[PDB]
Amino acid sequence: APPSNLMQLPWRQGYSWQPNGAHSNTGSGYPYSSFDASYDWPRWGSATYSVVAAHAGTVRVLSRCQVRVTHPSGWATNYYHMDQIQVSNGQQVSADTKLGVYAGNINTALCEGGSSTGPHLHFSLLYNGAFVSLQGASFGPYRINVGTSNYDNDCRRYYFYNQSAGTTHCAFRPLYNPGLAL
Ligand SMILES: [Zn+2]
Repeated sequence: APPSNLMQLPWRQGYSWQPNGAHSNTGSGYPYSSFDASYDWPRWGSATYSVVAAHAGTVRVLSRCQVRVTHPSGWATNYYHMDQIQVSNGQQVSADTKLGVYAGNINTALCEGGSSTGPHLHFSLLYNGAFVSLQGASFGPYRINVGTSNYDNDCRRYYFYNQSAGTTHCAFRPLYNPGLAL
């Protein structure tokens, strides 16, 4: 369970994207390590927006469309469906360092295989190199509760709970990113 002050949401501070339900990296199995996010969830060929590091750590550019940020704690975040990568192998970064954009074309979006409904960021939580459950993890003030099936987005089961305001935040609503929590 990552320190509640370690991570922010993987887009620019002061801006709001729409997340979808928690799922496994593959979208099928267990654990529910990932969630997707897109400003507007549009068609291909649409405008796309900036993905930033959720935390401090080391960059690995695995391919033109995939990036990992690895903290000395072991805690790590994965970023897939990337494009226009503007960081390098071995580059140390902080939360809110622009890594690039999410892809606006399916070709780049799936450089390492898979499927996709349209432009979005697939964003995963790791520890010591393995995917781990998003259950109870904090991203800024938000604590995430994981739903009952892959991509479950029922706001009763899947939600971002703001621990500073007492507010519950649903899938497919704008989620404001205030930055790292204290
Ligand atoms: Zn995904």
